[PDB]
Amino acid sequence: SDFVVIKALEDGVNVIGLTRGADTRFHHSEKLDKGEVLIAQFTEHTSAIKVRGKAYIQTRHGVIESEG
Amino acid sequence: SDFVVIKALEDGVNVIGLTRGADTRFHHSEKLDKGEVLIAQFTEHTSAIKVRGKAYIQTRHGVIESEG
Amino acid sequence: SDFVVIKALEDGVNVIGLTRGADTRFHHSEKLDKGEVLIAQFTEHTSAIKVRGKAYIQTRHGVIESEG
Amino acid sequence: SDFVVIKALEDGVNVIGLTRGADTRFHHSEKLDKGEVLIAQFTEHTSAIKVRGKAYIQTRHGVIESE
Amino acid sequence: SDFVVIKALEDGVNVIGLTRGADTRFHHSEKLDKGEVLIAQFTEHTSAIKVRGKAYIQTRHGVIESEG
Amino acid sequence: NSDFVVIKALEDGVNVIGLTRGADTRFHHSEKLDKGEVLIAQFTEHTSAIKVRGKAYIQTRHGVIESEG
Amino acid sequence: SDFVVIKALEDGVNVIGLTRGADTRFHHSEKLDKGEVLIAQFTEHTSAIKVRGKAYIQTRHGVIESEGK
Amino acid sequence: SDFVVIKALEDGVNVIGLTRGADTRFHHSEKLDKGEVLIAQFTEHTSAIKVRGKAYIQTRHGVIESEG
Amino acid sequence: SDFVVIKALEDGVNVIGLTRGADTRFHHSEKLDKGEVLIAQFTEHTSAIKVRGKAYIQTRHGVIESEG
Amino acid sequence: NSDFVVIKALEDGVNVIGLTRGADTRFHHSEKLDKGEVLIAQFTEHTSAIKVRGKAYIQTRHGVIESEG
Amino acid sequence: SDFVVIKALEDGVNVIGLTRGADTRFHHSEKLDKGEVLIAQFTEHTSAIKVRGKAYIQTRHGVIESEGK
Ligand SMILES: N[C@@H](Cc1c[nH]c2ccccc12)C(=O)O
Ligand SMILES: N[C@@H](Cc1c[nH]c2ccccc12)C(=O)O
Ligand SMILES: N[C@@H](Cc1c[nH]c2ccccc12)C(=O)O
Ligand SMILES: N[C@@H](Cc1c[nH]c2ccccc12)C(=O)O
Ligand SMILES: N[C@@H](Cc1c[nH]c2ccccc12)C(=O)O
Ligand SMILES: N[C@@H](Cc1c[nH]c2ccccc12)C(=O)O
Ligand SMILES: N[C@@H](Cc1c[nH]c2ccccc12)C(=O)O
Ligand SMILES: N[C@@H](Cc1c[nH]c2ccccc12)C(=O)O
Ligand SMILES: N[C@@H](Cc1c[nH]c2ccccc12)C(=O)O
Ligand SMILES: N[C@@H](Cc1c[nH]c2ccccc12)C(=O)O
Ligand SMILES: N[C@@H](Cc1c[nH]c2ccccc12)C(=O)O
Repeated sequence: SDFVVIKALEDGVNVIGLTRGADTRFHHSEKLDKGEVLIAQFTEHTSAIKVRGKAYIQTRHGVIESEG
Repeated sequence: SDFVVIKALEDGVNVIGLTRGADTRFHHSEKLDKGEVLIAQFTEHTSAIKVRGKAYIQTRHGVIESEG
Repeated sequence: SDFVVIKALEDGVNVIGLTRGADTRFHHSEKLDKGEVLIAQFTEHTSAIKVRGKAYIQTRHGVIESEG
Repeated sequence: SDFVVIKALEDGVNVIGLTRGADTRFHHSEKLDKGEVLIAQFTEHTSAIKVRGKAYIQTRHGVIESE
Repeated sequence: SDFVVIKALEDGVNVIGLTRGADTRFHHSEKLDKGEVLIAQFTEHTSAIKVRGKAYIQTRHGVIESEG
Repeated sequence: NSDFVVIKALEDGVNVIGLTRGADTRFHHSEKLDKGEVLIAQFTEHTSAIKVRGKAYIQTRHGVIESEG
Repeated sequence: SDFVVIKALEDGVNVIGLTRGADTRFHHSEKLDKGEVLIAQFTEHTSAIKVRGKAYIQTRHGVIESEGK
Repeated sequence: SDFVVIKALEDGVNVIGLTRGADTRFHHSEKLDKGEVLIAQFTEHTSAIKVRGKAYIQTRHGVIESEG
Repeated sequence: SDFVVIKALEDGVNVIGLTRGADTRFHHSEKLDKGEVLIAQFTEHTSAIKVRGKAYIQTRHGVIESEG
Repeated sequence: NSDFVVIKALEDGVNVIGLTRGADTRFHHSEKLDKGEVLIAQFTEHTSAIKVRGKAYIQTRHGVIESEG
Repeated sequence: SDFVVIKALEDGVNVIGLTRGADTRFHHSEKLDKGEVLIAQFTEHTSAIKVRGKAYIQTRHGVIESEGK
């Protein structure tokens, strides 16, 4: 099952899980401060992930960067 | 399952999930502001995804860009 | 399961799902306006897809372009 | 399951599906006009696909052209 | 299942399916006229395929040509 | 889903011979190809080895090999 | 199942496993000192991993480096 | 399931199938004359194959030659 | 199932297996003298492996080196 | 569908020794090869390790290696 | 299932199997003299392998060398 790597490039970046299922709402928001790395799978509970704030992101499709 | 990465290049980009099944309709519209990134799977509820607004998109098939 | 990416290059492009099974008919036609992207799986209900109108298409086999 | 991409290069192209099973006959013919693209899987009901008319075809084994 | 692409380079090409099982005989011949393409799988009923007449053939192991 | 071999006869009377799967090994079928005909043949529940006699151009997943009559 | 490699680049690095399921919280924090390597899988109990402190990290998607506060 | 290609480079090349199971002995020898090719699988009955005589051999690990 | 190779670059390298499950603690420590190699899998009982001491390490993601 | 090794004897009297799978480990068979013969041998229900003694050229999925007598 | 190749570069190399499961102990030590090759799988009974003595080692991650005593 795949995962995504998120490195925060400033304080207060939010990595947000969206619920798997008929319903789509947030469920959890993990706060990363500058320099922290989160490596997060898709799961039974999470089928979409949003990143808000400035971060360096790696997936199986390559690098992408979110901007705050 | 496969997933798509979508980076909003302007405010109010919509990532819309179409229902899996005999019937096809929108079940969910996720609004991304400029710079946000959504990493979204195909799932039991979502078998097609439509992007409206300017965005940079990655899929297993490479890059493509939606335009406003 | 495989998917196809379709970017509408003009207004009114139609992405048409054909039914899986002994019977073959159109069960849905999704209209895309210019610059909209649809990423669409093969599914239990859809075993062939037809694109009509000017579009840029990616699949596992590479890029192809439909014309209006 | 694998699929074929067909792009019609002229009007009137036929993409014809052949029945899986002990017997072989055509169960559907989809007409493509010039510039339309069909992407079609092999399925429970279709184990062979015939293309008639001028089209650009892609499969996992690369490009081929019908005339 | 694997499949073979046969493009007929003259009229009257025959693509012949041989029965799966302890018995081997031809169960079907699909006749192709010049420039027709047939994309044919191996199946519960067809474990060998013979081509007669001039054709350009593609398989997973590359291109081969048959000559009449 | 099994592997397959492509055989192109380079002369008349080429034989593609199927050997039986199981405890018993014997020839169960011999397919005659004449010059320029092609046979694409799988390994199967009944065929676990394939013998080619006569001049033929053969492709497997391991590459090209040629049999000589 | 996938795993991540983490090499601590200073003392006191924490590799934090987050619980799998509807609930998200830290269930374990593994402390690494300078020079030590942890190779950790995703598991039934850990579906996200956070790294705090300076570390050199490899995953299937390539190298990334965490930086400490 | 894997297979070995054997091309006899002289008469009387012997391709020898060894029994799968707790016991090991030969259960079949298939002789090849010069220029004949044998493509043989590993099977429920054959878990090791010995080639005697001069032969050109392909396996998934490359080419090897037996010397007779 | 994945494995790591550990080559000890000095005496007393410590390869530490952490228990798989809701709880985390070490369940085994295998010490290596200089020049010894351990090739160890992820298993039902081990889901994380820590290396202490100077070692040359190979995994599917490339070479890494622990320092004592 | 297991892996297999290719052993080509470079001298007479090479031994390809199968070791028993399971809790116990012992030689269950030594196949003797003479110079120039090739054995292609799988891992199986009964054989989980293979020892080669004598001079031989060996291929496995990780490359070529040579045993010496 | 994966395997490792070990070629002894001196007499008396040991290839040691560690038990799979909750208990970890050596259950077998295979002695190789110089020039002999052992190709050994991971198994229901062995989930880690230690090599002691000078040996040339191939795995799916490439070449490694153990250095003797
Ligand atoms: N308990 C959460 C942990 C998690 C994994 N991926 C995430 C991405 C975003 C937020 C939380 C998560 C889950 O299993 O789904
Ligand atoms: N709850 C939705 C979440 C989702 C995943 N991918 C999406 C794409 C678009 C809109 C919503 C989604 C689902 O499980 O299907
Ligand atoms: N409800 C449809 C949605 C769909 C997927 N791919 C499509 C292609 C064309 C039209 C509709 C679709 C289905 O699950 O099949
Ligand atoms: N109902 C048909 C649709 C179809 C798929 N691929 C085709 C190729 C040709 C004709 C029809 C089709 C099926 O599932 O088999
Ligand atoms: N009804 C036949 C159709 C077929 C598939 N592949 C073929 C190759 C040759 C001739 C016929 C076929 C079958 O399912 O087997
Ligand atoms: N009836 C035979 C047909 C066959 C497949 N591959 C072959 C190779 C050689 C001879 C016959 C065959 C079978 O299913 O096994
Ligand atoms: N007992 C934990 C061990 C572990 C694996 N990967 C981790 C990452 C971080 C923290 C602990 C772990 C588990 O099986 O999940
Ligand atoms: N009946 C034998 C045929 C065979 C396959 N591969 C071989 C190699 C050598 C000798 C015989 C064979 C089997 O199924 O096992
Ligand atoms: N009867 C043995 C044959 C065998 C396979 N590979 C071997 C390696 C060495 C010795 C014998 C063998 C087995 O099935 O296991
Ligand atoms: N009987 C042992 C044989 C073995 C395989 N690989 C090993 C590695 C080291 C020592 C013994 C072995 C087992 O099946 O596990
Ligand atoms: N009995 C342990 C052996 C082991 C495998 N990999 C390890 C890594 C570290 C320590 C012990 C091990 C197990 O099967 O899990």
